[PDB]
Amino acid sequence: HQIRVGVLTVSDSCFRNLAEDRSGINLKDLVQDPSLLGGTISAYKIVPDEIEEIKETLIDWCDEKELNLILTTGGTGFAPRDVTPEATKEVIEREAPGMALAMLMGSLNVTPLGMLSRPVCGIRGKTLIINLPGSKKGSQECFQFILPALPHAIDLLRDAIVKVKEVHD
Amino acid sequence: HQIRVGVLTVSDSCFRNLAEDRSGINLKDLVQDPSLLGGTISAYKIVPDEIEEIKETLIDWCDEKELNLILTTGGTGFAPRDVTPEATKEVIEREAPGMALAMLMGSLNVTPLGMLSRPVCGIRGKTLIINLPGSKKGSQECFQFILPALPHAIDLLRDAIVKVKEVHD
Amino acid sequence: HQIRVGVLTVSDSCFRNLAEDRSGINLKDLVQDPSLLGGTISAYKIVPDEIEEIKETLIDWCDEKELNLILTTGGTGFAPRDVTPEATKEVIEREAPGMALAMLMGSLNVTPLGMLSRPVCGIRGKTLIINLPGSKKGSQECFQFILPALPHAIDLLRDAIVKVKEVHD
Repeated sequence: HQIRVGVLTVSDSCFRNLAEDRSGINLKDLVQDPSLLGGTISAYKIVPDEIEEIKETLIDWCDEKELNLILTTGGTGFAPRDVTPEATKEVIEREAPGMALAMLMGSLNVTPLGMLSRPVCGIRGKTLIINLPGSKKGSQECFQFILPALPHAIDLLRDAIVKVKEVHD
Repeated sequence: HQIRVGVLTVSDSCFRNLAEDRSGINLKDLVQDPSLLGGTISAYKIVPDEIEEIKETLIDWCDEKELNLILTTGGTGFAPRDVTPEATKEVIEREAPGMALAMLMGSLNVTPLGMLSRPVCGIRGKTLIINLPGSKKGSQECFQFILPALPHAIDLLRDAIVKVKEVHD
Repeated sequence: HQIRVGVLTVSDSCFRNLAEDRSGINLKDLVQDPSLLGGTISAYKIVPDEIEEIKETLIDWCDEKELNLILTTGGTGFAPRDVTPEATKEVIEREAPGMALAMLMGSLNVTPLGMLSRPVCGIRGKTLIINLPGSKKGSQECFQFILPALPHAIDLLRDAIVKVKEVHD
């Protein structure tokens, strides 16, 4: 009963080494902390703002690595290339509106610019996928908004099956 | 101008008689109460957690029975088989985000585990479909969150048409 | 860096001249006010509650007129013909859940009948589309709920591309 987590950084800037990935490095620090989630980093990667490459990575981590949780950081704003939510929508099987709601209310409680965030939260197989903002402060804060329900959420999904495996079987 | 309501219990446990359907029996008691909705139970059924059987029942109650309201209870959590929201999404014509929002905020106001609920609310023909949690306390509480707008909501849908009937006509 | 706005009134009543379009005329007054958004009205039109005519108008204003913002007023309730949200869903490329959430919470803060509103907010090319209620008071109030994030939202979309133009190019 260990928690295998994947952190996926979506950003043309970090991908082209124009900037340091402080958000993703910090999330990896937050996910492994015993006082928080106490999980283990089982995957990490920086991809550009391309829906097809985000979708492929997500499917791989869910169907092949069978991670329990994937936190994506970046690509959830209004800027033209921000398509993380759209890629997430094409890969999830079941939507988790309550988690997206939790993070959005928390944000709008902080600033009206909170309505410029477009996160999607969903489930695929035994994996929960959470769209976090690209900034270090925001992804850390949003992660805290949902952290209380993550342990129970993950445990509920532990015995789910990877569809492509059932359909073939 | 009577309110014909259907209560649909989705749960492998109750379907296999492993447990008593306290939530669905209680909702039928809440829906018929004159101080609450004062409706009439026009349909009731216990089905398993199978998206196809939920979808078929829903379509039948809307297109053939033309119920004014359908309250489903169960199958809206994170457990692998909980697919009530997904079945509901495949049958509704128009979504009612405000009602799902109302119930979710009410839940998160009670507990952070409220973000583990994934209800969908929508409209098909003259029928409003509400996804309620499987527990007796939760489905009763969520029902109360929306009850104030149900009378007006139902009246607005009374003169809607059953599409399969217009398309054939 | 000017803000070219379109106001689209959806309503069989106004279309058949059965009623004055106070909501749309007033929104045009709110959008052009220097103390508010200070934009310019670049398009305006009254259409009936027909999903196909709403979709066509929306696509035209986004792909051909390349407006920065479109505020639709009307057709977001439970009445059988209210299909503005459905037409909006068929034309947006990216959804903006936070804005719809902002307006809904603001409404439910005013009245429980706020859960009878079904607005959708989304992005297509460099255009943001906001579904506002048909009443003058509501569309004015909802507009105020989101106004704080509109300037930043619009600026972020200024350099987006009109897909049909890239795909052909």
